[PDB]
Amino acid sequence: SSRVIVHVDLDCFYAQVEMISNPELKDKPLGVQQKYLVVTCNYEARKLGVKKLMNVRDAKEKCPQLVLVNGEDLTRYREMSYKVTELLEEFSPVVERLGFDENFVDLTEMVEKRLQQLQSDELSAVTVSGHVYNNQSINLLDVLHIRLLVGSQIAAEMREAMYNQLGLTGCAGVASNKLLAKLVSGVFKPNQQTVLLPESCQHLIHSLNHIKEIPGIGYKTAKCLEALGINSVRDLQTFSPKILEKELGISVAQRIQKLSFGEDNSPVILSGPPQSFSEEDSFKKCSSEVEAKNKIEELLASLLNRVCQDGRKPHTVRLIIRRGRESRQCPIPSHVIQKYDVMTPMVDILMKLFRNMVNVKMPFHLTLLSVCFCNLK
DNA sequence: GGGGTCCT
DNA sequence: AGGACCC
Ligand SMILES: Nc1ccn([C@H]2C[C@H](O)[C@@H](COP(=O)(O)OP(=O)(O)OP(=O)(O)O)O2)c(=O)n1
Ligand SMILES: [Mg+2]
Ligand SMILES: [Mg+2]
Ligand SMILES: [Mg+2]
Repeated sequence: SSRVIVHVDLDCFYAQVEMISNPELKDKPLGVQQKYLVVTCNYEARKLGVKKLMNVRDAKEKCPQLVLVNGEDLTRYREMSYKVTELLEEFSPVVERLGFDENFVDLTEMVEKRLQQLQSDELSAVTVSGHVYNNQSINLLDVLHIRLLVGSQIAAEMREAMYNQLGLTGCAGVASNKLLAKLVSGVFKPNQQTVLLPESCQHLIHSLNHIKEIPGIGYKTAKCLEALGINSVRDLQTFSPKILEKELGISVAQRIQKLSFGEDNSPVILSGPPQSFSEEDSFKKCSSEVEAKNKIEELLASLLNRVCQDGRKPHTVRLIIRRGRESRQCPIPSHVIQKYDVMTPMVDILMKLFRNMVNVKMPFHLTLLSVCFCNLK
């Protein structure tokens, strides 16, 4: 059966939140700073040369009058992240999150109802909100076109609600699966929406240049295909299956080629509460158990705060180390789930993990350490 | 780089 | 426990 999915994408997320936080930035070109970088920035400041994920030095050299705020505390950001998700769940319960500023909702059932309450008379009255991709002419006699136009209206409603109620602007993409919804949502930015009719499905996939532009084909898989002389969507569309299956495995091969055609049958998953929490830290060198201890203490500190709130409790903790990652994990003892000291017993366990994984007696060098709580009940 | 999902 | 993807 034919679905109707909507993808929602918040214009420069962290950027938006900062302004909404300190109005005294609305007028001013702005970049959120993570360490030495500018990971996002408002559109006002995009005009002056700035680009996502750019070096802060080059930044000001590109825009002397560039404000800077710190988005190394992702705390303000995820409150909004979930306010957005909750706002949308009120529409349809099934809402899939992707990162902090992206949402998928399945509108198929909500659309059928709107129509199953639409007098056969006013059927021609149905119209579109936002852009129709490739300016493709509407065909109202084609039920599929009808179910998608409604789709656009709900999206327009959702985008207005986000704005009126949360003050956030965003883009929307309405198509027949998550893949196309995602791709069509960025055709018109910022703060605008685009819908995709099926007859223009092939135009959209071919508009893509590098093969790694399709959601799902990431770093590894690209280099795999780039090696095979596969660079375009048509290259991939036309490549031999069997050779791909041999080279990528039947699981991947089958899926990612379907993707080259714009076929995606994966469902909108309900995300609900966060399955896990974590804090990260990378760096040039770390050759001591003791300073590992210091880091491991900090991270532990930061986590205990969210892990605190939430509600439900974590029943497993893990340790991750980059020297290519590797991890260890074990249940947290029953008496530990109890909040009045909790630190020292934790670092004790963590160190135990950090020692069976590493040979301390000998020299060692990590560029990254993480701590993760999960298995929440 | 710095969170989080899922497949296996 | 590790590997891939997403942002
Ligand atoms: N590898 C990455 C990718 C992005 N981000 C951060 C910066 C963004 O604020 C947020 C989501 O990235 P997006 O691709 O969604 O960018 P925006 O929605 O912020 O920008 P745009 O206005 O161009 O859509 O996550 C990050 O830290 N690490
Ligand atoms: Mg995005
Ligand atoms: Mg966006
Ligand atoms: Mg990709």
